[PDB]
Amino acid sequence: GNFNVAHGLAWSYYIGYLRLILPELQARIRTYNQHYNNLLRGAVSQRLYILLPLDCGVPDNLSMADPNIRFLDKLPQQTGDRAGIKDRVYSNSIYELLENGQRAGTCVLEYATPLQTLFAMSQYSQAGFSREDRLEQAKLFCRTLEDILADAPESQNNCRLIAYQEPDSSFSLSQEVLRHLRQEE
Amino acid sequence: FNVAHGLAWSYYIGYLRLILPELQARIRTYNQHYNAVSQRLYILLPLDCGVPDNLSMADPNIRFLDKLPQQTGDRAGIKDRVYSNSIYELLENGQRAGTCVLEYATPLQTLFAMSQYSQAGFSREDRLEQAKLFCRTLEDILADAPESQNNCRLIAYQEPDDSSFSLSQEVLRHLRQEE
Ligand SMILES: Nc1nc2c(ncn2[C@@H]2O[C@@H]3COP(=O)(O)O[C@H]4[C@@H](O)[C@H](n5cc(-c6ccc(-c7ccccc7)cc6)c6c(N)ncnc65)O[C@@H]4COP(=O)(O)O[C@@H]2[C@@H]3O)c(=O)[nH]1
Repeated sequence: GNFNVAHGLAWSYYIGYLRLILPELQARIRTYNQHYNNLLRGAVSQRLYILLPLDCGVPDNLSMADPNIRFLDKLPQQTGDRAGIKDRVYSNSIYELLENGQRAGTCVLEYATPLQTLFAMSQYSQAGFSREDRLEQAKLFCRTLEDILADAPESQNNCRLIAYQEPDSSFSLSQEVLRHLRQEE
Repeated sequence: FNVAHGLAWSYYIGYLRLILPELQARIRTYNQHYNAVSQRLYILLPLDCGVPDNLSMADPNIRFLDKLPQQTGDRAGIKDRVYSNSIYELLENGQRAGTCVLEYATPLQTLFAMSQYSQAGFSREDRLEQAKLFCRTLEDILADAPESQNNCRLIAYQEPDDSSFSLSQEVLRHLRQEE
């Protein structure tokens, strides 16, 4: 039950998003860094950072949560004709991570959108899922996504999953991403 | 408590509930002096999960006419995330017989891809059952969201090398019945 739901969303996240964008991402980041960002310490990192809040709380504005996360720019758009929709575009947003009034990191950052479906399905009676089902579904989504990416040809050190339990006044989202960014080289 | 339920709720929560409230107004912004499209989104639900990215590949009598004005929304850390819809003309005897906003349900293409990947654990018999569950679940969601139900028509069909079936003729039947 909680397995089959998470399993389906994780695969849909891969087939309809990650497998299509991850192959070209490093070229899009490289082009951006070469032409638009000649800051020797302000380079966009080479990986998509995907935020997996395990409570499934996904704000549509990622900057609002944390004064130390500021929207910088959009990467160059990627467009595809998909199921009779001409030029279905994929956009990715670059964010500035601030630490002690200084820029500490710059990366392509987003939430995993499917967690918003797990939240909704816990809220609507017709879906038939409790809040304890949603936590199990969030965990199994993360584990299934990690398992897909481990054997995926399009995952070439170009994707990092960031999972955390904090929904909070003692939690810094910028600090959470900065710890992952700094661990890599 | 299955794959189709998650795909159905994702289709509603992540697409239909956000574009259908604005669709009729986007039409107007297309319906200009030089521009007779119906004000409903036509969603094709092929149970075989055979979803061509180009609708003209399925039936040569469906031809791309134009894109409707792009819808943008800030979504889950992505600002200016665009939602795009295509207008198609339906030919009858080489001449336009109808125009509508037409597309396949994208999640059925995921069920198809999932049936191709060994790691997904999904047989071809599992895919048909989940295709059917996807359609049934989406319909029950929209039957409790009439703000969305009056703005889209769901067309679920099974195509057994069956030359007796014309997708253009089937959509034209629904368009003329509506009117
Ligand atoms: N982060 C990011 N995730 C993406 C993007 N694409 C796709 N996924 C995610 O990959 C999984 C599989 O995608 P599918 O294609 O299989 O199923 C879709 C499709 O049927 C229909 N649908 C959805 C969109 C759409 C989806 C997400 C975004 C978005 C953009 C930025 C941040 C957050 C979300 C924008 C649009 C869509 C569209 N723009 N035009 C026509 N139809 C569409 O609704 C279904 C559920 O959508 P979902 O729950 O939002 O997220 C989907 C889904 O979880 C992307 O560009 N960005």
